[PDB]
Amino acid sequence: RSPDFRKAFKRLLCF
Repeated sequence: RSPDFRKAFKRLLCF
């Protein structure tokens, strides 16, 4: 899977 990518999208969203 790609959890990290989703997290980074989550992360990116926060920024």
